[PDB]
Amino acid sequence: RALAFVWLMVEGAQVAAGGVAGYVRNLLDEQDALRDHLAERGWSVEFVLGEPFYDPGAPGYDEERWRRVREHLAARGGRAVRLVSDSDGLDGWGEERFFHALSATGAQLVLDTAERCDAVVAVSGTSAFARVPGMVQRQGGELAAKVLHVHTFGLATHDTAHVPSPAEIAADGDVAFWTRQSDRVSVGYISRYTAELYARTYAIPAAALLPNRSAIPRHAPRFGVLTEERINERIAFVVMWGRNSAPGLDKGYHLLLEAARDLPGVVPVIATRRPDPGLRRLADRYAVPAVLLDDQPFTHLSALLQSPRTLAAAFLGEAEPGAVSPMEAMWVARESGALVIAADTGNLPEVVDDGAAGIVTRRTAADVADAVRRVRKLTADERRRMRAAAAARVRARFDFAANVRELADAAVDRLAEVSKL
Amino acid sequence: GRALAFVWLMVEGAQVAAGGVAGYVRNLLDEQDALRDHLAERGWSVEFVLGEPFYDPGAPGYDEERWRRVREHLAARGGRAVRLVSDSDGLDGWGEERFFHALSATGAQLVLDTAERCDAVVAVSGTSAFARVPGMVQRQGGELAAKVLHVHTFGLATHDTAHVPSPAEIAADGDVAFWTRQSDRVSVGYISRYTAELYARTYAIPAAALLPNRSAIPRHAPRFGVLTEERINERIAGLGLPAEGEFVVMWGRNSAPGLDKGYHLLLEAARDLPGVVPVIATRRPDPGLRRLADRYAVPAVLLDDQPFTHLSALLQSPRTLAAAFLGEAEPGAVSPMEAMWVARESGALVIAADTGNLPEVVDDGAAGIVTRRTAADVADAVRRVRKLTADERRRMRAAAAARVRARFDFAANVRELADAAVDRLAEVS
Amino acid sequence: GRALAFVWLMVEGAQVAAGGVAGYVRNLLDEQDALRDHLAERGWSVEFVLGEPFYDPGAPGYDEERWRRVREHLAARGGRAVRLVSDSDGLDGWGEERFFHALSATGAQLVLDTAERCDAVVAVSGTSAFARVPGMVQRQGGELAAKVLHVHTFGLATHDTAHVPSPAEIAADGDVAFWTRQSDRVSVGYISRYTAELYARTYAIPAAALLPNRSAIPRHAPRFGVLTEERINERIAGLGLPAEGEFVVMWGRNSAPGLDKGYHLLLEAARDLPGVVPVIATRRPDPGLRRLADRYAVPAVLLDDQPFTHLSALLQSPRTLAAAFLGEAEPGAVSPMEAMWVARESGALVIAADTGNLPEVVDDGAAGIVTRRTAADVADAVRRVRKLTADERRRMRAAAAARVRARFDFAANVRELADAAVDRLAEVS
Amino acid sequence: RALAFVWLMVEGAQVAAGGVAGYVRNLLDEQDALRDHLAERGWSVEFVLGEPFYDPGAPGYDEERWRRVREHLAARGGRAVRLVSDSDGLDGWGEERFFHALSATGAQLVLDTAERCDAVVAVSGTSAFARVPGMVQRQGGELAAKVLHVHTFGLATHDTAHVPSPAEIAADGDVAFWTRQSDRVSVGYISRYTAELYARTYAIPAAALLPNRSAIPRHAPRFGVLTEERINERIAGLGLPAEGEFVVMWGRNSAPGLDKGYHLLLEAARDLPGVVPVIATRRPDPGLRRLADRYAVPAVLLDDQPFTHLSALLQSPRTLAAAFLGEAEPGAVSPMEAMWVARESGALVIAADTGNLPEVVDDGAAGIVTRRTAADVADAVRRVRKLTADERRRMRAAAAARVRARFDFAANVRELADAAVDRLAEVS
Repeated sequence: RALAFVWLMVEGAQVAAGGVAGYVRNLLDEQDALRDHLAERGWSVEFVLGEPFYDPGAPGYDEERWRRVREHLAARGGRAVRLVSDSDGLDGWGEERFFHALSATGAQLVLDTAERCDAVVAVSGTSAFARVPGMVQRQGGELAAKVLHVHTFGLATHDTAHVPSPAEIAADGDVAFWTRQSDRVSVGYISRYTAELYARTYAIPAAALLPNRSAIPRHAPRFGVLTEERINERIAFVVMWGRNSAPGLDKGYHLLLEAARDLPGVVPVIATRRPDPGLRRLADRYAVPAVLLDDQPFTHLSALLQSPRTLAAAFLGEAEPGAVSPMEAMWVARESGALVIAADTGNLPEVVDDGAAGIVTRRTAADVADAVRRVRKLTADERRRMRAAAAARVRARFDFAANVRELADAAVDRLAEVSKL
Repeated sequence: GRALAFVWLMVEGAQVAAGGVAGYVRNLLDEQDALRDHLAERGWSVEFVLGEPFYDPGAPGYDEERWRRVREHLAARGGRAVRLVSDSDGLDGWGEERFFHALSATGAQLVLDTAERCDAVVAVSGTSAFARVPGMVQRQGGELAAKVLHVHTFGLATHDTAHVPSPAEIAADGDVAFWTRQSDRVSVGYISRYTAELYARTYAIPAAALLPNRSAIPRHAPRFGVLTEERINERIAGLGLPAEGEFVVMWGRNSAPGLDKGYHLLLEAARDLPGVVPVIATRRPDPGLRRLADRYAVPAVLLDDQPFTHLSALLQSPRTLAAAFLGEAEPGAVSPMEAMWVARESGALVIAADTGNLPEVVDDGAAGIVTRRTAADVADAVRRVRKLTADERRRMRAAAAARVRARFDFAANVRELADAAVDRLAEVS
Repeated sequence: GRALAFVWLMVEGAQVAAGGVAGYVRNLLDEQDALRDHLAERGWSVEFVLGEPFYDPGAPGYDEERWRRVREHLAARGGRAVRLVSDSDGLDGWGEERFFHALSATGAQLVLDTAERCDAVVAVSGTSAFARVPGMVQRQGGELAAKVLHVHTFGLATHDTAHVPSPAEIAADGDVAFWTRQSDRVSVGYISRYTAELYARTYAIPAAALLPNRSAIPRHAPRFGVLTEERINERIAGLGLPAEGEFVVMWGRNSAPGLDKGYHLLLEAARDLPGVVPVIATRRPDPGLRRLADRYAVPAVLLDDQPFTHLSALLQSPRTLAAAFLGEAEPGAVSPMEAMWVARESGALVIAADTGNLPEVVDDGAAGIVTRRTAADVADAVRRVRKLTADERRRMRAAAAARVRARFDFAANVRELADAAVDRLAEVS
Repeated sequence: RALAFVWLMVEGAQVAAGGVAGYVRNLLDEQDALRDHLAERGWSVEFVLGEPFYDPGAPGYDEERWRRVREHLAARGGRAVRLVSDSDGLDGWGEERFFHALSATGAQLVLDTAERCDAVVAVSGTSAFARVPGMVQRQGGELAAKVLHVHTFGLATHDTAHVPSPAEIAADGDVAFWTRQSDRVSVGYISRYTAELYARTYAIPAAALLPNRSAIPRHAPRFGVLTEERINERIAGLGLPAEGEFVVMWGRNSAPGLDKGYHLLLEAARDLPGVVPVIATRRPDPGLRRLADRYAVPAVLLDDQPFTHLSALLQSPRTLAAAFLGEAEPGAVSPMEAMWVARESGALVIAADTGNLPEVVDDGAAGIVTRRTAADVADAVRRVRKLTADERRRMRAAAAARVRARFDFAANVRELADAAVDRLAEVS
């Protein structure tokens, strides 16, 4: 019969600025593999992508990317659909009004897809789409009976100092209600840490939990090993990169600088999205010999992570729910360069297999300095074995092609189950 | 490149039929093929999209078969009906902030999706439920929004009534008023002369954003047929009408807080109109009206919940002197139109209070009698109808019927709406 | 630094009285003097502040004299009652997003205002309409918020009823559940053992964030007195009871969309229990119940708006076999507590459904009969009540009465709440 | 009998970063005068101030100011009241959630005031309090019958490129509905431009429009005339070039809906040899440095400047003009300050042809009017240069006299008080 995956994503066609856009990019590259696979399972599969209307002045807007995505989905009998979100199309976030309108039009896209298909898997991400499952199932009648909802990419929790907004709380509480309330509403967890935390925090029954695990397209050309000549060409000791730290987002860059004051000969190399004055000031109050980069391309980070002059890559975010960054370092450094240092918070311990594939550290400056020592204290033969455990774990646990096929199969299998009853 | 779409955003009319908006939709679909031939003559290939909120099957007025005929009628002509998410349980076609915001959001979605696949869209949105659609489309739809003309109709929250609208209604209606002044693509569709003037004055709606969606009746509908005296007498025989007397007929909803329909004015005024017997058919039975009738010793016939087949009979009867319309401010009553049209060969002349759209209906005295809203004045208007000779009576009746043909024919007023919408689309381009 | 305030945010119970929440406020104010005394020994001078939404004088349950009494009762003791803006017409006592949000904000305002002139505040908020208060106060109130313990009581949206709560309900209760897990100063006030379990399972409310506010009755109220046989027979002679037949009594609100009070299971089950005469007393007359009763050919006294002095007499009469409580999922019904307590000398034994707090009330079978919610088992349970030995039935009557003394005394349970909160207040320092 | 003025203000006590906070400040300093005045009219007056809760991190927080305002009020039998706005307290703005909560608590404060008073004038400000009048008048019964609402400081209009948010459109439409509906709801216009625009745009009847016209407290020490010595020493630290004539602009930074026009001056200066822009924004502005650099214009770019230094700049004979080039300021008092402090020496005013600015400069008699383009602003700087010394002296004099005649805060808040008291009487 005719199966549709309806992907409700806050960015990733018109705009591409973060994780969600990356996931959409990876997800499209896998579409054909997914369609072949599901074909042999008895389903002809359509991909529908819903993204809120952006206007062309928005950060990360790109008419040609939107064009490419639209034409990619059309050529395989699917569609990209821009969604009304009661806003001015400048940011992919908002408060109650944005969330409520975007959820309503996302729900409409789900139910319109349900009218010309026999089954729909509705994958919605983030608080902006959190009300789509409740809105579809309360009001959609028999059309809603053709739909399974997988809600993914976040639920408001209490594992950060920063208190989320009334809009996030209410939207995420609503989908949690509907996850407990309806057989057709599942949560897609992106990490072992969110599976456990959401089941704990929101009392989600385990049969309403489905995997949508963070992973990477490891056979992408951007992940290839580089010769030292290519390495030195591009970079003309301890690496961190990501977005700039902020209110509700504490990427622990300051923790490396502090800890670097008492680490002899270790140089932080920090590649943040936009240039950082407070990190330049924090690196001066200790006169630490840091290296503060901005908007660095992954071509360069990969070289920097692969250098034999690079000792570790550190990941110190307060509570990353499903960071792919440490998976990336583990995978590009599969032959040479960094071993990963991960904080004991978020999904980071899972990524480094709790010490077998990287160094787990507490989130203090003292423990982080001791962490850099602990990886330095490692023999040549142990750096070999840890490096190979890291690559094998990415290969077995955090492969994008396999984890999204798991998501498909679990979703399809769950659709059959509820249609049985 | 001549793919035109009319997107009708309506709170009922396919799944559910319980009021004026539903009759508008049913009448609109009867005119669809005629409208398609007409707009074709102007070079446009027209499609109809109907959007209506999701209803639960157990809701008042649900009919699954009607929903199916509507949807097959649209589909047979390259159109579609689309049920809209309204963030509600689907048991009532109204609501507050949540209902309005979601329905306007998904109504705005269906306008833009239609914009994506057609060269031009007229988005006819109705009532406060849909009042934020024009703004939501025009604020955020970029280029697809440049293919849309908005015609928002069926009301704006006003002040000439004891009824104070809900916060949700005020805000939605204020928002669309804002957008008619903000945007060349946002028109208000006025239903009468009285609301065109009221909306320009109340909401500073610019003149260029006022567009005709003038209320009207499907003249040719069977229910508007002329009856023979034989058939009239059959139908009225079981209504309890005295052997003698001249009838002044009144019908509608019961007068309630916020809605004063003026039945008490006809009973007061009857105390000094010997030979006249009020005939009043409300929706539910009225103790206060029969109590008030007894106080004044006036022999009013009070009826409970009548088919229009019967009102038609009463109105055409040579025994009926007048049909009175004495409400406080109807923006677009069609009941007077209905009386003027069924009495086109015999029966009532219309008495109209000087409020709302009633003066326009009776052409300010030429197609009917205008009265101030006092018991004495109503009495004087009944006397003025009695004093009319059979010739003045016949000429008024001719004018009234002719006025319905020329001003309140549904077929031509909806074609008026389309032509103005298209002319206005060409003008913003 | 001894000035302590209890701020009671209640949707009714002063301007309007109509349901459980109103009864709670009545019982709470009669206990005020005893709580002041008790809390004095713990080193607290106690002030009672009551916030209730503004009600229009035309609202159901509106009593201008009760509002005055509540206002003076509180003023007499250094407290005050406060009418709170709710952004509504003042007529429902309930609503959707706008009513909840506005009431919560002004409820939150009154808490912080009270915090400013006192040293510590216990904010006792009830129902979804005030569920946003704790978060609103704790997120913005700065150091004033650090003087407050929140005890949110009287409901959380759950999944144990066929009717699905409104988005507004889901959202506001989701919000207080987040603040309960988030903040040390936000507890949920459970009204029954059934909700304590449900709320900690469904919402993952920690155990340290659960305070008792257990439903109860004020046992020493004059209405609850034991009646001589004379007064019993006199009061029931004006009710139309069959001269023969054992009675199975039910009373409460009419069953509505949302609230299934299972009067119909008793009717369908009585078709297999001869000699049994159901007596049902609803808020308003129930024509549907009569239709069902006749359809089953079953002889049921059906009553409405009965004064409790008469339900009590019906319940104590030795003609009454059982009182039945078959609600779908009442979280904190006190009606079975009233039956167990009035019938302490004679009359009914309780038949309780196995849902909601009813099993707790009847000690899971030691103090009444537990039944599945089907006609077959309801009839099985009426049979079990009559198939009880003389001794089994006096044991159960004694156990029912004592259970009310031990676990459903209002004076004790409101002191349990006050003590739990002053303790918890101390712990948060 | 007992009259209460309830001022519902989004800032002014805990925070002070903008126009509303300047008004509260002027209002408190005039408190004793206003009540001596209203006592002359038979009214005992108390002031009540309602401001949303802010937390100490918010931009512009000062715990000492909150105690000053709070205690000054209480010493006079009044009270300041912090208000729940369902927000984090970090910003005096927001969307529907913030407006709805702050209006609801705003309304509560009015009704609680009306309960202990015979009459209340509820002066609400900006969209955040726009729903207050409708909440009190719908749900307050007889307490509402003691209230006259004057809603002031803005209504969503169509005179900016940027479209006001749905939240603003809905809040302001609601108060406009109630202005037309209810006898007890007035809109308080702050300028001739807004009296006319709001009446035409919202069909506000004239009997529902009340004066709250923008003005400055002329006699406050901060407007004192400075000596050249005191001017010179105050500006020595601002980094001014030893050569050049300054054209001064100050205010908050341009933002998405807030076109302050600083860039027009930088554009213009590419064709004004000898002119140095001096632009003092609230926070440092790298966008303007990029603009000055892109245009090769030697602008002096300041931030967080105290008024003492702004005044000196303005009084300095090295200053040719102070420019005010906002897209559509409804009621900016910035140009009135410049006209008032330059009353013996210094700048003349250049005003855009939009918003209240032509009113401020008397349509060209008290300052120079320019269209809002680079070429027109450049031309306007040349026209100030080309004035004779006698013409410059008479236009400085005309400017100072205009402030005294039309923008005296003590007179204009008395105008508000008197009109509101008169309107209270007429409603009975």
